[PDB]
Amino acid sequence: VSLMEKLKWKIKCIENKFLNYRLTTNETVVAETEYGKVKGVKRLTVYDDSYYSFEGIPYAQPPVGELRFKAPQRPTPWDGVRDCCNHKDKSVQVDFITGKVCGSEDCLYLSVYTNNLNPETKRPVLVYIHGGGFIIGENHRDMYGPDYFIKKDVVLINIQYRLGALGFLSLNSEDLNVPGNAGLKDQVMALRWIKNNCANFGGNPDNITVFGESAGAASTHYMMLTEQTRGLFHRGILMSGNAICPWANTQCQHRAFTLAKLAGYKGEDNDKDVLEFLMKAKPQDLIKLEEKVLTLEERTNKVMFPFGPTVEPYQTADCVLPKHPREMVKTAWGNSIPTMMGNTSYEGLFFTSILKQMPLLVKELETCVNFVPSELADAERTAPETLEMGAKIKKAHVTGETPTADNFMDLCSHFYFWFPMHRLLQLRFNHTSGTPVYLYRFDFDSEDLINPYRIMRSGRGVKGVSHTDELTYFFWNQLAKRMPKESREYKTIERMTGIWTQFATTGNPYSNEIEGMENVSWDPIEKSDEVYKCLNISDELKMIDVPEMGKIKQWESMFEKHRDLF
Repeated sequence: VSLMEKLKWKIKCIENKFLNYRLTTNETVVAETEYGKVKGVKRLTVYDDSYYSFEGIPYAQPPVGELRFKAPQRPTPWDGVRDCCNHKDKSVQVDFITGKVCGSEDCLYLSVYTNNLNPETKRPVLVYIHGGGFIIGENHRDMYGPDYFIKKDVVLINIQYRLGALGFLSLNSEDLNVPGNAGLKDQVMALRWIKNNCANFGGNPDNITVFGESAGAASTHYMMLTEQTRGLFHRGILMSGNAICPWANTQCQHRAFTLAKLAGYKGEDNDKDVLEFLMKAKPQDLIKLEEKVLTLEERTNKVMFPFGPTVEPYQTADCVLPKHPREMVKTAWGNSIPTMMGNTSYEGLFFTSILKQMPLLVKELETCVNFVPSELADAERTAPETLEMGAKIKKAHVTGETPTADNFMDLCSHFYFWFPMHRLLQLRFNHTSGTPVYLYRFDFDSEDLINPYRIMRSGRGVKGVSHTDELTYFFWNQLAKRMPKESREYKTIERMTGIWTQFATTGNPYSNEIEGMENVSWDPIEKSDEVYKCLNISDELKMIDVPEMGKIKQWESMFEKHRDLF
C-alpha cells in the first residue's frame, strides 16, 4: 500500500483517537456476567444518538504459552468490577496499511453494545463475526462501530477469534493435541458465553442471530454446521461466503514444518519437534512469515491462505470440523433455522489491485483450467478432461477473442462466491426441515461514504459494487462521516440495518415499515425453483431473478459426469 495512503491512514487514526475521546461520556454502568461484574461506559455517535458500550470482555483464557495453538479454555472468574471501558488488542496479524505486525496473543474478547440497558421487553441479540480471510481483522470500533445498529432496539456483539497460524495450525500426531481449528473453537466458546450472558444486557437468549461477511460468512456457516453449537442461536445471515467456498478450508497439516523452517527450525520433519519450536517462537515472527509458506504449486491451484479451517485428523472433545464441510451440510442442525444469504453485484471487482501487480493472471483465462474446482482437476491441470471443464468456464466468462480484466474479475465472482452459494443451496435442500432461506443481491454504488477495505483493494475511483462495499452501510468506521438524512447513503443505512434487524427479530426479512419495500414480495427459495429469486438492493429495492444464473448453471455442468461430487 502506497506511502500516501499510509500517511493518510496515520492522520485518520489520530483523528479517530480524539473523536473517540470526545464521543465518550462520564456515565458508567455495571452489568452482571456469569464471570463477574463489568463496568461499561455510554458513548455518543455523530448522529447524536447514544449507546452503552462494554468492550474487552474475555470469553476465553488468554491463549499464551502452553495454550498456544490449543483449544480455548473458559476464563477465570473474578470478584469485583472488571473495567470494560476500553478495547483490548487485535489478534496478531499483518497490518494491511503499514505492512508491520500488530496485535497480541491476548485477543479472545468480545464487545456488547445497546441503546438501552434496561429494556421493557427482551431484545434481539445480533452477533457479528468479522471477515479477513482468517488472517486479519478485529472487533475495534474504528472498523466495526455499532453506531448505525444502535438506532434500532437490538443488542449487538462483535467477537474476536485467533487468526492465522496461531488460530489454525494443524498437526497429525494425536499426542500433541493440535488438531486444528482453534480459531473456530474460539468462536464456539464466545457463542456459549453469549447464550448464557446476553440476558444481563437485555438480550433474548432465545432470539440470537449470528452473521458475518467473507471469512466471517464462512465462520457463521461453520457455526451452523458443527454439533458443538446445536440450538445456540436461531438465525443466520451469510454475507458473501459460506463453508464450501474454495478458500474456506484447506488441509494444512504439512505446512507447519514449512513455517518452522522459515522461522529458524533446525532438525527433521516430525510433529513433536516442530511444535516445540513453534511454541517458543515470537508470535510476530510466525505471523510475518505466513506469506511465504505456500508453494508455487499451491498458489497456482488458487490456494489463498496457508493456515485456515481444516478437517481435523483425529476427533477431540472440542472438535469442530470432523469431516469435509460438504459432508457436514448433510447432518447440520443449522439447515433447520431461518437463513439469509447474498452477494454484491460485482464481487470479483475486489481483485483489481492483485491484477495490477500480476497482469499475467489474465492469460489464465485462455484455457481456464486453473479455475476448475480442485476436486475435478488433475495435478498438472493438463488432462483432456480438465481442459474440457476449463472450456466450459471460458465460454461462461470470456466475452471476446482475447480475455479481459473484467472477464477475470467476473470469473472470480463465480469461482469464489456464486458457484459455492449455488452448491450449498442445492445440497441444503436435500437435507432440511424446510425452513426458509432468503437471497439478497447488494447493488448499491457510492463513493461518498467508504470503508477501509477500499484502501486495500485499491478501490479509489473505481465504479461497481465490490466485495465488502456493503459493510459501509452496517457499521461506522474511522473513514466515515455524518450523512444528511435525505441522502441515498443515509437511506441505505436505514434500509440495511432495518432488514437485518427485521430478519433477526422475526426470522423474516420483509417489512413495509422500511422505505422502498412497498411493492416488494420477498419469497424464500424452493428446491423446485430452476431460477433463484433475490431482493436486489440498489437505489430501489426490487425482486429479480438472479442475473448470474446462466453462468451458475454453466459451472454446474462441469459436474455432469460427476454428480456425486456436487
